[PDB]
Amino acid sequence: MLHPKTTEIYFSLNNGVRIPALGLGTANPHEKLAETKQAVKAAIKAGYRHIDTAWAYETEPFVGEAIKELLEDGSIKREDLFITTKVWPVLWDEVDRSLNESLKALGLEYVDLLLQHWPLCFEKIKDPKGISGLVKTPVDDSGKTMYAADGDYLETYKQLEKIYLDPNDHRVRAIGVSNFSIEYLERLIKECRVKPTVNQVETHPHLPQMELRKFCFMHDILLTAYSPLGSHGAPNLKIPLVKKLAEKYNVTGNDLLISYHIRQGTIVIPRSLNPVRISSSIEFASLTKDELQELNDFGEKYPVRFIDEPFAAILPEFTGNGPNLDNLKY
Amino acid sequence: MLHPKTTEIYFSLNNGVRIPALGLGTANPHEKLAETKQAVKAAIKAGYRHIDTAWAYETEPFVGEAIKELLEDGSIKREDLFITTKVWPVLWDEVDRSLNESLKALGLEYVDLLLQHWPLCFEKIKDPKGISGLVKTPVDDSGKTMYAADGDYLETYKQLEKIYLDPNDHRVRAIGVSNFSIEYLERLIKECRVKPTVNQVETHPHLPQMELRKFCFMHDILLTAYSPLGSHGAPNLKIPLVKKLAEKYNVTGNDLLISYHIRQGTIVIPRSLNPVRISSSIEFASLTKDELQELNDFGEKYPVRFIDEPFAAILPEFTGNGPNLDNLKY
Repeated sequence: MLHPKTTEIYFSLNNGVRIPALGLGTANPHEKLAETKQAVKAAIKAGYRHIDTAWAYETEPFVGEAIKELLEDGSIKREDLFITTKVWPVLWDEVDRSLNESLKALGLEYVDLLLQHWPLCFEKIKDPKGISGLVKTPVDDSGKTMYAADGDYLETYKQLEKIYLDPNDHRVRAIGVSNFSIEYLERLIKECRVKPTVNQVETHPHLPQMELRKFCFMHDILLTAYSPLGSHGAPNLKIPLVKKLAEKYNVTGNDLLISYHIRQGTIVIPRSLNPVRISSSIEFASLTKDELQELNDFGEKYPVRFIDEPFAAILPEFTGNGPNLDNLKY
Repeated sequence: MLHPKTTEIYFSLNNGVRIPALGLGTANPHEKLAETKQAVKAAIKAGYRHIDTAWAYETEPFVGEAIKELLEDGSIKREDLFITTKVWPVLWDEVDRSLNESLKALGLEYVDLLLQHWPLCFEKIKDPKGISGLVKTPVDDSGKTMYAADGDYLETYKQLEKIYLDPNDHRVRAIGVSNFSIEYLERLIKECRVKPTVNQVETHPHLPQMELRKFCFMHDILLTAYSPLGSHGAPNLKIPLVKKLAEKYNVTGNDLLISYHIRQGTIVIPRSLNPVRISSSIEFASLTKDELQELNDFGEKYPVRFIDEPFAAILPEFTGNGPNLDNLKY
């Protein structure tokens, strides 16, 4: 009965646009793609006004289907919602195409936020059995990732810029990036005019990303936290400090890991397909400065990056070797 | 450094419309009417997206002038703002006129919320020197308030409904009431079709209004707290428990008195003309269930209603005799 609910908190982007601090993640497994629809419906019914998706997820049509029904029955209006999608590295140089395909899949006229998914460029390998006739993450027979020979990752954002700045184009309300390092953002700020509204990265008490947080705050860029539970197994719920503070604030570990970000001014997009936990996990734990420092200390002592797939290896921040299991044995 | 700011919290009215939990009050003293303009401008630039005013205040023109300048220089868009105004008992049976007069004074095409200011009806006494050619709060030669003899207070709300329900009238987005008791709300619910989105009343640690809170929650009516500091001399700032919790949560007394309401899901509209205080007092104290009960218990043991003018005496809830100063001895 106490407020705010995390669904009731809105942050301001650097272009003056408000974004709900809590959003639903939709990077669901291939066997569960169609379950996205009921999750989005459940989320919005419980008060979510933010849905995060992507061209690469193959969940856009199910996001679109859920929205269509809530529009039709008068549960929601388009302008009430904040919809994010992303351009995958395979279309690094075909942003316009990526956006139109995303909008068609979503059955929408515009998205609120469009991101560069990775600072990466992939080769375009034909495959009828892929996404839009292309291999999502191409490898050779070795099998190592096939990066585009002529690829410049900033070309994606430059094309994002051009759509955002075109006074005759109303397909986006904001642009941003995902998985960018300080170093890459510096190049972007140096070479580009539009300041990304967000940098969507993995962050949570096992990966506080302190230096990135400080940098982004200094440059008017909001972080969006993905995999806040630690992806598969939700290992972050097992952190003793997380359990302790959840008990103290009379909330679930889920609420605590959400609140960890919102408290620090960070947008958070937990992924779930469970309608019950989606509807229930909306409580706020307003953690003290000392509690945040305790949580952040833990992360620096036991760093774990759960999302670190082979394709990300060329990035100085990513190893490509997945998580370090040695730091989970605390 | 920490979030949410109180400017970042949005509640949902029963018609789906979102209202910012924090609003600027504009019932400013007659000597200081013009100072409202800089206060509104300061508020909006600081992050406020909710301005509360009334036909009766004579501050509408200054609210409108502040808004116009912010619209014109691109600081804000109309749809970003939530604007509330109110119908005074002198126009209890002329809601259309009141609304049009407010809209003219504000320089706006619509208000987000239109309230019945009091469950009262005043006689119309001509005075070219008064507001809209009328005495605001008429007293007879004997000095007593001149109520409309044929007056039914609920007629005001019924006129509000008509404007609200009219598919071809876009002057309002929501309606509600102010200074209503449980009993008056019960008659409203029995006789009318539209559930008031809010009931705006004086409430704070000295006047917790526990029973009204429970009723309104059950019937999906949001409370809006006015005079949260306790009017003249801001006496609530001096409550030992308020200073105590303020220090605990690293916030000012002002912030704590705002947070008291927002934590309980109550909209709050502190009135201020101090631009530096308006800008800085946006911090949130996420009070526990125990600390709120401490504050609410204080109000039950030390009840003080600060807003209680002679004109409200005929209402069972009001005495007309102002604050009980004997409950200020602490």
